[PDB]
Amino acid sequence: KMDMTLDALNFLLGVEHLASAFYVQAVNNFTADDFKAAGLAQRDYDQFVGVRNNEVDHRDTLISVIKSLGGKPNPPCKYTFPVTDVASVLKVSRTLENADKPAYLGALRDIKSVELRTSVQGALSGDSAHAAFFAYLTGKAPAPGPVDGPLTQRHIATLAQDFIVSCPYPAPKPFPKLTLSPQSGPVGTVVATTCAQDVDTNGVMCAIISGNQGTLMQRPGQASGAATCTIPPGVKGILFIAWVRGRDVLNVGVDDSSTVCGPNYFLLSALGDAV
Amino acid sequence: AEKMDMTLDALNFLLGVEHLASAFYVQAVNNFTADDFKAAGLAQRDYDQFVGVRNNEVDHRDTLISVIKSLGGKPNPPCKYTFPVTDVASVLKVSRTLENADKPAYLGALRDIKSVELRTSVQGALSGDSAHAAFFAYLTGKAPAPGPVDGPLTQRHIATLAQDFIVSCPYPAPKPFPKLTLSPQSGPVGTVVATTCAQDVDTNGVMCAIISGNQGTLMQRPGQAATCTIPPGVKGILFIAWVRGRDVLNVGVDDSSTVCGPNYFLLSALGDAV
Repeated sequence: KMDMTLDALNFLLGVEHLASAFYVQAVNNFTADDFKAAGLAQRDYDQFVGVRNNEVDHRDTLISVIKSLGGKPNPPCKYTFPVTDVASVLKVSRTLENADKPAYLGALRDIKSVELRTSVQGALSGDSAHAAFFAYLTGKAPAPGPVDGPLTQRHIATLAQDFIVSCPYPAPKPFPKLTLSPQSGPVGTVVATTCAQDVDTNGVMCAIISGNQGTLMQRPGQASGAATCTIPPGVKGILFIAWVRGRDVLNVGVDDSSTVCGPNYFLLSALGDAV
Repeated sequence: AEKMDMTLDALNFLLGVEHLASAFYVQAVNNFTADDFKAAGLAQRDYDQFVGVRNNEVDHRDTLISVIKSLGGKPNPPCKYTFPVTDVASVLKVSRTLENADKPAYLGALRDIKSVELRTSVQGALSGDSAHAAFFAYLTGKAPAPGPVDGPLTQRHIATLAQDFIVSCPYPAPKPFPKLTLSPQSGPVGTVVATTCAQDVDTNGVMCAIISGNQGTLMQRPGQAATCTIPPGVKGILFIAWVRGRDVLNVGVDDSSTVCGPNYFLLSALGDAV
């Protein structure tokens, strides 16, 4: 009980070390003036500082709680962010918040105290508001679906690996990155998938991981010879797509034992996207 | 089995919440067009997302019905509703009010859901309603993400927040407390808020409860213009209630001393329209 709870909280602290490091640097490097030149109003820059403050609060609270439970808080890792202009700041922000929600939803499975679940659920709700904000600012629907779903710790590491240079402690190990082409679109979109590493693809299936219908398994098609996966009807919200071995894992959002490459995110088109 | 009793009671409570929300958005989408939104200074994509909220809330309702039946419970039917809507400004204010109440509804209910798998599902729906609340905040000039932590309220607290939209229920729904009027109902730390209760309760022993997600409940003796002052250290959305006595330290999860309210208070935040 306590072992699993502290392990989940330290994992969450790793997630918030990464997000708070970004927002702190971004606010130090970009001004309200920079935001207005890029299409954003004063209140949008104000909210960006508010996001920074919220994420520093998430980090600090986790540190304090881990210490109060007798644990040893993970230190920050070393990070790198692919930032050029303000549009890239918004894209990085959206990417981080879109990964941190399934991080929280997965971690909450392992937290075995009612009071700690209430605190962590409360921060998840805050991160969901962040994600809606950055969606709206980048022309995406802020609320594209009814349910956000979980991913495992290693899955989150896979989403975050481009930003993490190294960690001084054994952080969750990522899977190879799965490139998706295109990375957004509506139901029926044929998505070409390529893996960053030469994994064995015998028996590899597409896992479409959706908040509202769970894991949907499909045999990959062909495009180059790249594997393809096709977005099925009925999914809503943000999707994660991964290669998995076999189909004995019924719920890949909570079970990475068969994961081979990915997941990566796919921004499903929704009512609310810019027109 | 106690765990399963508590779980079913929480889910049927959330179904009452989602019957109300889905009834609102289904009617509102039927009564407003993109042209209405455009004339009021909004965009096509804002109307599109409004339709998406309706779809999302219909999904929340239908999911709770399916799960309650799968657990052998009997789903609560809809209550009967009325919504004070005549223009775009009112339809957005009602929307924001509903989503601001439905988040602490989910947060309180999750305390009583005793299955890991059902918590994951219900938490995911809470995440969705948090996105709704952010959207309606932004459209009404409020910060979409005003704080780090959203907090819970009890079932009866949520009934209190929703009572103006509920005409009657055909089953014993949570009973509201009298409404607590707040004036002003928004502002920064230090704002002095005049509080008036809809009924003539005994105010001997009554304290102001300031309920925050990041700090819990802050108790304070009411002032005289009854008033409550927004204290330092709070972040995000607040709820203010009258409580009797000082024995309840966490009002968000304990309504045994509540005597009027809560009502919401939109604490100022970075991201408000300037």
